[PDB]
Amino acid sequence: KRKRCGTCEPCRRLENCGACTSCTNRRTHQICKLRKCEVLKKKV
DNA sequence: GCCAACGTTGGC
DNA sequence: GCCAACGTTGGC
Ligand SMILES: [Zn+2]
Ligand SMILES: [Zn+2]
Repeated sequence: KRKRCGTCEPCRRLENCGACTSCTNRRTHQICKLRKCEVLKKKV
């Protein structure tokens, strides 16, 4: 697993949105879509 | 042991 | 080609 960059706009966000697939569907095991690190959205 | 969330992949 | 679902790690 890679680590989030910590400094992109999504990484800086503190709150989960509550409304995306991640936030409403905890079965996904994903971070809030608005918080997903821009670096991690690119495949290795 | 809990909890958050990354990597993979099957289903579309 | 995308992404929801699952298995898994890794910080604590
Ligand atoms: Zn969200
Ligand atoms: Zn980031």
